[PDB]
Amino acid sequence: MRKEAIYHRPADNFAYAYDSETLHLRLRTKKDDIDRVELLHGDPYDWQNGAWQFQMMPMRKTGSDELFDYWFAEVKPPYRRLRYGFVLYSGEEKLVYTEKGFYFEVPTDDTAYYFCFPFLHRVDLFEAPDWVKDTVWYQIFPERFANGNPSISPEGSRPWGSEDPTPTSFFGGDLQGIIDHLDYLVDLGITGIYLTPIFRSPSNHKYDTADYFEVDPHFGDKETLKTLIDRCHEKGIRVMLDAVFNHCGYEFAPFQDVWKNGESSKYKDWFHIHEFPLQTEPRPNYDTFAFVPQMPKLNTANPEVKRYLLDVATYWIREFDIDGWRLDVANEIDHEFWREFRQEVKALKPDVYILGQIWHDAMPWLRGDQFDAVMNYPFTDGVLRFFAKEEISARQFANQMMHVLHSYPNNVNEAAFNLLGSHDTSRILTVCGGDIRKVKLLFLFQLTFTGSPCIYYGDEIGMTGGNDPECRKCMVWDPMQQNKELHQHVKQLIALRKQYRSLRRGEISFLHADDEMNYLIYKKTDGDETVLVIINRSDQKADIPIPLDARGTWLVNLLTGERFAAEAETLCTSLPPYGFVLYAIEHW
Amino acid sequence: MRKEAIYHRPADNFAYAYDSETLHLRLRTKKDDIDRVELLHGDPYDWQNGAWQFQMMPMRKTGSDELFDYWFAEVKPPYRRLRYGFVLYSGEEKLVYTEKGFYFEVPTDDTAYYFCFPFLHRVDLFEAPDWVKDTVWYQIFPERFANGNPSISPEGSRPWGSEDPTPTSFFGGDLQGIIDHLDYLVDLGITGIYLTPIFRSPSNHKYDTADYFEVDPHFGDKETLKTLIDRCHEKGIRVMLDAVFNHCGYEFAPFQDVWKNGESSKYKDWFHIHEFPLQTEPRPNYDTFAFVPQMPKLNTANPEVKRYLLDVATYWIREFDIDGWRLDVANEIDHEFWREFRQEVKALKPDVYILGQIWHDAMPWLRGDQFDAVMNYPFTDGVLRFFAKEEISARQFANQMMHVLHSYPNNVNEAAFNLLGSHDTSRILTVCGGDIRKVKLLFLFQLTFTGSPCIYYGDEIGMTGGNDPECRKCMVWDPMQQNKELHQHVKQLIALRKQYRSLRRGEISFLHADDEMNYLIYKKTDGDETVLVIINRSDQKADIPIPLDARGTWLVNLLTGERFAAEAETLCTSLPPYGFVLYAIEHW
Ligand SMILES: OC[C@H]1O[C@H](O[C@H]2[C@H](O)[C@@H](O)[C@@H](O[C@H]3[C@H](O)[C@@H](O)[C@@H](O[C@H]4[C@H](O)[C@@H](O)[C@@H](O)O[C@@H]4CO)O[C@@H]3CO)O[C@@H]2CO)[C@H](O)[C@@H](O)[C@@H]1O
Ligand SMILES: OC[C@H]1O[C@H](O[C@H]2[C@H](O)[C@@H](O)[C@@H](O[C@H]3[C@H](O)[C@@H](O)[C@@H](O[C@H]4[C@H](O)[C@@H](O)[C@@H](O)O[C@@H]4CO)O[C@@H]3CO)O[C@@H]2CO)[C@H](O)[C@@H](O)[C@@H]1O
Repeated sequence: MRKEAIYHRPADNFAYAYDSETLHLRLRTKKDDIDRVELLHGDPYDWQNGAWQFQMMPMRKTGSDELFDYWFAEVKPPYRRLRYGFVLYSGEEKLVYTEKGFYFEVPTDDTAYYFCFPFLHRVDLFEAPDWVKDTVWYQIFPERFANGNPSISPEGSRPWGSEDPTPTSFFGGDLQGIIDHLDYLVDLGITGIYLTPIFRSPSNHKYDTADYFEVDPHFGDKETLKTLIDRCHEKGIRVMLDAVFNHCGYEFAPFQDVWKNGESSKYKDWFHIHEFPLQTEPRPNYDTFAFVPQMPKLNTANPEVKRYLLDVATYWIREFDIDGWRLDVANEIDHEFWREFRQEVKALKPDVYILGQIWHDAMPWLRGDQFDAVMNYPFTDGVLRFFAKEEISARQFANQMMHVLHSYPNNVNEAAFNLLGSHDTSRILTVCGGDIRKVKLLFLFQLTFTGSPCIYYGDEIGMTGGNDPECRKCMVWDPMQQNKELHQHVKQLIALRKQYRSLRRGEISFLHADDEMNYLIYKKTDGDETVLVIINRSDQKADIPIPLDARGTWLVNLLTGERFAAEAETLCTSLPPYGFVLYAIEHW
Repeated sequence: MRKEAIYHRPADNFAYAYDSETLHLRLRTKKDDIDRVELLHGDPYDWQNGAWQFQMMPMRKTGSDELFDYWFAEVKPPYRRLRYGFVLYSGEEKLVYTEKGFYFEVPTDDTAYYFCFPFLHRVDLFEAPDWVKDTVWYQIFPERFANGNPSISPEGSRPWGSEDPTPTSFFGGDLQGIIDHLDYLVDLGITGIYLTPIFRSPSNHKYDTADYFEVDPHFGDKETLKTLIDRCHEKGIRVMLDAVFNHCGYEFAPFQDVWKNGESSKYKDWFHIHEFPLQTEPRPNYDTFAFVPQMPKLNTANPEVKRYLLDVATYWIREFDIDGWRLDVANEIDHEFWREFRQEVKALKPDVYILGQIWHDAMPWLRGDQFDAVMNYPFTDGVLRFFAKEEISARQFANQMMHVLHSYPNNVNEAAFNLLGSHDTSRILTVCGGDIRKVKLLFLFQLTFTGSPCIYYGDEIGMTGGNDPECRKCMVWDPMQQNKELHQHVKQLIALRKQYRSLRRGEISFLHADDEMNYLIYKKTDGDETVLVIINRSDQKADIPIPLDARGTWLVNLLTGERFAAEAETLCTSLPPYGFVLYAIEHW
């Protein structure tokens, strides 16, 4: 046993309360280094005949990545207090892993050797609005969805679909267009709409805000926003807006003042100014988003900027009943502001989804005192490298999925915002080099994956394009030009997702085929329900053996409806190039 | 290289801001497995070609424990944003460690492979009141320090210091007595007093609070507490009271009501009651501290309880201007409360020391939004197992120390409460089996370690006693029963600490000696000065070789003033049993 590979520390993904009386403990060890692991646990104050009263609970291996095995165990301390450690077995060898280090036999003359989870508290629990977990989102870039109102469209707005978007072009897309097509989305199966910035800004993306309390004229007005939202509610479709609090635009009144009045400005402390007077050349003398002079960074530590953004956050909630906030560049704003943002928001409307845009490991913002979830880009990376780019093996793809998942606690993973693309990346059909077969696979895994998936407008009907701005082409409404194959495929899966809970709340695990090269086999398990998926990731037909205890096992093909049983010789599924298949497993 | 022993994750002790512009990073690896490590760092948006602009920096081994080596790197990011990785070499064999796993060559087309520290925010910076860093506390158990006023001594008080303490005995200790001896403490070098519970309670230890708003009548009145706190301040001594918020006493008004009226009582929610009415036969039917009926657990989630305790919190600060709160059993209260607690305490007085009593790994309570520090018992353990009990070798001792130190951020270690014994543990002299020489060593290592040490009343004159109630004997004021040699020792060392900023705020490292069993060599360095310490932990004299490169190196014996230069002819200290010596190292 390699001690140096064994690790556990009382927090985040390793130790957390799942509910008011249940604790989740996770242990990490070198892959296949340990035969079995058992959690040694007991209440820190229970001592009889002058000896601590602890108990042994076997831990379950939940997954493996490139280097480790991860073990799980849920416990319900008698009086909500718990001291604990781990006993590892491998051959006649035995190791006891504690906070005090490794031992070869359970020490018992003292409870200080052990890791400790002081107490379970309802208020410190992590809790995201539960509805989000059964929602399938639709990300829309207004300027490119549908010009429902040709009168407010910006001047110069080129004919719909005329040519490719430029970082500065316009096509008159607006809030009405969204309202005008809700029928298309309801049909598709969408139950949530995430809109990129829609407030006042000179650009076509609106990330350089000029007025947070004003819907941008070229989209509509407050009256129009209410109608879209209200109308969305009736069709059972939650709405979420993008909140750009990290930075303002070159035309944000408070900034224009500093720009003109210098250090005497009443707003000079609303930004990160290094010295006056403000200057743009050679380069800004103030902080900005990246190195964009048009996007000056706001000082969320300044009490007035804080009070301002909180009000902006509660205004649209209180007055328009939005269901969520997509915090743009959320990781660049202080944890303190985020802690207040959650208090203000949740007090006003508890079930509002607070989603942070963090392009990397986000454990620090996901401890229940800040964001409910964060856009899962690591997910996108992994999924695209395997299904679209075919760069990594099935085995590896399984290790990456297992890795990222075990990086956060279960209750966090259940509310994750899984996306395959957005207005910040190339189109998936394009990443797939135009191969619709590969894409269908992307949609399959995303829709069979636990969390809160989000589809980028057009993706369902095969829209193409490279990275920004090529990915922001005008939505395709002409049927003779939109892929019907994909559309029904996505409509098909969104459906199966609703019928099978295990598909949206289930635990996931990968089965190993002798050839973990192109064959990916995994299964979701809500606990009761149990779906199995098999995907042939290769351009050639394949006979994939499907491992499963044939004793009292029945499968139900979720595509055809067909059904059948399993015997001594476990059935072998045949799939065409890039074929897949979903089976519902029943144990009788 | 063993990939399984290599580890880093963008948070807590591995990645944090040291100040408004500096950022600290750690990386651990299998012991002696890597030769050198370079930090690959660069701003996330700094691009030119299709390459991300980064710089390489060397990381220095800051120490190592039983299994790993720990590397360090201090970086002041140009625009306060950072993306980074690690290049590990072993005999000039590259290996790149990133958030996306390992590679042989450095990734360069995308910054998503890299760990990330989004932004350095002054407001999220961890920050404990600076004065503590130089303070040396003296914990007093009121009922046993001095009887400066007999008239208010409980009936039954036994002749001071004549009998052994019992769980229910009293000797007449009072606040007036502490006032009568402040000179003894000023003479000692003490610059801060931590008092155990002093608010109204029936027991002698006062942990079963009857009323959080009144001083126990037997200790004195608000008038006297004023006098004490003011005279301390006059002599430059901070005062820290004990906060028992986890659980109230049996005689606590709101609890007496819940007991009388039962389920009717408007205080029913104030506690953790399972079923009405209250009882205690098999075990209490309401949560308690451990299983102590007379100590019912408070419900800090209830807004009334929370308002009450917070009022108690700020009351004493406002009315008596105490300098810190020692939060009893702090770990069993929720984090949501500790966050409010800080906001309120710190709002009222930014320089109050919020010390939480947590008997284990406290990273969760030491992130900056809660406690400024915790009572470091792991330090107490490590130190006692080496100097007192002699159950571990010096290399092992160094390991544990390096372990507990690398588990926390440097600025957190800077405000650590380092105690060697308390009212809840046995007397260090008794643990040392009566060997003053060993106690001398304990104070040495303690009074030369970075942080906020704390002496327990009587340990400076060598009092004795086993664990509670034995450690609670009356203070001994007869110099005929005090151990002067020891007293002068403590005094002597508190002076050296006051003199050398390296001793109290410097960095520590352990030099590999010849006999890695009983000879301990270590030094404290805060860039500027450097003090060297050499200990001989054995019952026989020894000629220990001092490990130093003789080139413009001068040593100044910090005990005798004796001075001399480094030459391969005088780098060997000859010590007697349990002998020790300190040197100031001058680099000329
Ligand atoms: O004027 C500049 C740009 O402004 C607008 O971009 C927006 C995005 O649309 C938002 O989604 C967001 O995105 C940022 C992101 O927050 C930031 O971390 C960074 O992301 C990196 C990522 O960390 C890195 O690992 C790698 O993947 O590259 C990413 C770059 O995309 O950058 C994103 C922006 O590219 O915030 C920005 C700023 O508001 C507008 O949409 C763009 O057209 C415009 O160029
Ligand atoms: O009647 C009960 C006792 O009440 C009083 O005890 C106090 C202590 O003086 C405080 O310092 C504190 O101590 C707790 C501590 O907070 C708690 O974590 C626990 O500590 C254990 C630790 O968990 C365990 O791993 C091991 O290391 O032992 C530690 C202590 O031995 O228990 C401590 C209590 O001993 O709070 C209690 C309760 O207010 C009173 O002083 C005692 O005389 C009395 O017995």
